[PDB]
Amino acid sequence: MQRGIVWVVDDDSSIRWVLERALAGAGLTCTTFENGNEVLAALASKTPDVLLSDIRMPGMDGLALLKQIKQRHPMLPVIIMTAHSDLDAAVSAYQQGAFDYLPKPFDIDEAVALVERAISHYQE
Repeated sequence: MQRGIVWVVDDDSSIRWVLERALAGAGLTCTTFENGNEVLAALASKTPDVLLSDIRMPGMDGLALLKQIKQRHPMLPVIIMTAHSDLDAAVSAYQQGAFDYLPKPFDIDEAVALVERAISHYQE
């Protein structure tokens, strides 16, 4: 079947576009929102393939809506970039989680695709 649906969360408008642009050549459904909140506001029902989150943001902090993302849709495969101040929202990974840390560098399809397989790999 191939194809996938990655709903990642960036920081502000014009950021979700940039990605989806490099994600168009691949031909995937890389939906990106501005805030981790609004993100689960659209997935309120349940993520499609895998959720993701960057480590950038305005000022200090680093997306405090991470623990939110999970609280909504089940713990389906996800992926949070490295980050320097996210370690807090990440700590909730080893504790019954389904996503590790993504370091650099990584291509757009290299990332998206990679997940596409995970999502349908360990289902035992």
